[PDB]
Amino acid sequence: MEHVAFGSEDIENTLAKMDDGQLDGLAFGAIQLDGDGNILQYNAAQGDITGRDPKQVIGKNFFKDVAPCTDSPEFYGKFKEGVASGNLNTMFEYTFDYQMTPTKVKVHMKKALSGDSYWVFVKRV
Ligand SMILES: *C(=O)/C=C/c1ccc(O)cc1
Repeated sequence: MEHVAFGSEDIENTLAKMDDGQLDGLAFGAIQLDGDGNILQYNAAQGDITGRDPKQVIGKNFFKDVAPCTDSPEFYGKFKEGVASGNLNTMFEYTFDYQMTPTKVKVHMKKALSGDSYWVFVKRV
């Protein structure tokens, strides 16, 4: 697989070189969002955690359509503030519970190297 550790300091540089196939080799879930919250990339490990089919969620809005349980000041609110400010680096635990067994995860959101792109990284806890 692709050897990159969750929470690594330079993760956005390392992931800038990966196509969708290489992203599927990561040990943790990875979602790339645009500044409106639309899903641009969604890897295999994320689909294993959540049950979603990675090919079908691309193009959907994460906060409106896919993950309403994240539409809250504690998750979406942090994303919105990061987009508005142009910088974002925050890690926190959360529970995903929409149409699935409630699953506790650690989330790391970080601005990507590309201009209007943001990463959401997820692992089980
Ligand atoms: C709450 O509704 C969270 C649901 C969710 C989180 C992450 C995903 O990749 C998919 C659904």
